[PDB]
Amino acid sequence: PLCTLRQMLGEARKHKYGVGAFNVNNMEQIQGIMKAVVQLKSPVILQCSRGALKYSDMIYLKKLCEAALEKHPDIPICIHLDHGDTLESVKMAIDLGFSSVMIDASHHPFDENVRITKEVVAYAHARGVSVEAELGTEPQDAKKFVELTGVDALAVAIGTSHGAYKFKSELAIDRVKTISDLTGIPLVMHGSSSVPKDVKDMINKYGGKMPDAVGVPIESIVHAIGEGVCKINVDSDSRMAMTGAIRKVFVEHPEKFDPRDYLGPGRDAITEMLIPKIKAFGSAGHAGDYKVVSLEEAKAWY
Amino acid sequence: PLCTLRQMLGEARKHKYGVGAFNVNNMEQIQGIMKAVVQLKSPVILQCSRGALKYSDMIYLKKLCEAALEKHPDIPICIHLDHGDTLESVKMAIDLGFSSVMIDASHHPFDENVRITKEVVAYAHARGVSVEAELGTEPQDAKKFVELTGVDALAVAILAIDRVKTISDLTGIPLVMHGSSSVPKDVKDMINKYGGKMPDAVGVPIESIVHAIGEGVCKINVDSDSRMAMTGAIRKVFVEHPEKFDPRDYLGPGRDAITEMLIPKIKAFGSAGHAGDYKVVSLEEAKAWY
Ligand SMILES: [Zn+2]
Ligand SMILES: [Zn+2]
Repeated sequence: PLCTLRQMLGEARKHKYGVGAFNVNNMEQIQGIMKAVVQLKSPVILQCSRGALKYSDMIYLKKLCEAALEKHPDIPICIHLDHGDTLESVKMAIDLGFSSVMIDASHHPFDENVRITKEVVAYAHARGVSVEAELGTEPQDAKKFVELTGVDALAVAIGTSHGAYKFKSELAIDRVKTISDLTGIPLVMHGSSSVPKDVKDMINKYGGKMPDAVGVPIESIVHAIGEGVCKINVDSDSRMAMTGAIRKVFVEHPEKFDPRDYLGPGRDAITEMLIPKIKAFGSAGHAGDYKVVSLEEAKAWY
Repeated sequence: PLCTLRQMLGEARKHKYGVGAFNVNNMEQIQGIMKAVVQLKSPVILQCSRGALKYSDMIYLKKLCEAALEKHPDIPICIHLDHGDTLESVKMAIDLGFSSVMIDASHHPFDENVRITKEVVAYAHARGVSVEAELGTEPQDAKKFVELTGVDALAVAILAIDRVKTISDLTGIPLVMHGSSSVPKDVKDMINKYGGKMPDAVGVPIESIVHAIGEGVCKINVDSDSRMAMTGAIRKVFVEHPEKFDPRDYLGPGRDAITEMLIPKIKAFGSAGHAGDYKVVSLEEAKAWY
């Protein structure tokens, strides 16, 4: 069923493992992800960025998600607005039957970022919906941030960053623990694609051009994980992996044109790449640790 | 509103036009189709092959199809099972809230086709659901088959374009053209150029289809034309932008490719602007018909 981030991350913090979070933008993706988490009996977070919602004129994406909830009802699935900007986006995501929200004001100075966040929190928790925010990275800063806002989780900064191009060639775990300890809440790692090496070579050898493309290498995420980090945001890898396959299939048989003939594989790679990843995140088997609290019951907490 | 195929076509036939029937598999494909029909105030048939439903595990299609219905209220949309075969395939798609179903048993001898269809028609109609069958052809057989089965539409073997009036008139019902693809110089050439390699592929001229529609083809099954157009744009982006790697960045232009290849087709079919023509009767109310 549809699950709160307080909880799914709750059981993550407690049990020293982390849940992978995936930006979805269409069906073949929601499907790739799902096939993986199900195979490894794993909880899952499905992320829809504000670009994903528009890409899919909102409704298709809500609907695709409800298919997953209903196809795999014993698998804790959380649906999560990624990088919220305003409060009205969140009204939007909440309206969509979403059950977690991120409000990203980390580009404002502390007090502004604090205020935006608090306004989102006030709305969401009123509905039982959880809230993730971002800072920076001073441990106290965190402690203030959280105490002053009451969010269910923190995006911390240890020098990852969005996209395929993170470091010129091929991180602070030391900060993740204190932050974890002095805050008592789960932390979150945005920017945690790996550009796995198979993903990359395949895109590159099949007409594509990203001869650079570093990532966070998994060992760093494993390490981070046990030192508090509970939610791991993964986007690029997914994009990359679908694209390699499509390109592969376009070269190896240019007579095919039914998109199903490359999207179907662009899907199965997503799922393959995902599987070791998830596995090292150490969330497998955990899918059925819990009675999943609904949103109305999630209201009690607050 | 979710619409029965009997009605949509009833109007198609009576007012002398066709409704394009469009195969769906995934999100971007439905957005393509929708934007066109909306942009042309056309009724639409969403088609769901049995392949299709398998690729989308049933439940993603049920639900994208459902998003069309709530995003575009004032559009008469009919959800049709394609190229069905078993009674159980209908029984199922009926319960994905489908509104119309084809039972294609036109491989079996004429008598067994009759039995198999009669099987579906008792099912479909009990629920209001509409039913399309297939023969192939020769006009006389077309008459009796309908007489003996009582389907709401009948696909045919036909380019041959004089049977269509005869068959239309002896049966008095909505006919249907399958495998109705044009393979326009441009979607093919867009492909071959950017690295593809299907060169010939034997098109079917839109002019022929228009002429058929006046003879009483009210439903125009299009698949491969839609498929091509997408694989058109994706190859383009792959060449012009080797670096680009986000699905949205090439999956986006495919969707448009679909939209901008349907628009003439629809126009030619003549459902442009008939979308507000009538009050849509619903699966419940429509039991009454039978
Ligand atoms: Zn982020
Ligand atoms: Zn047929």
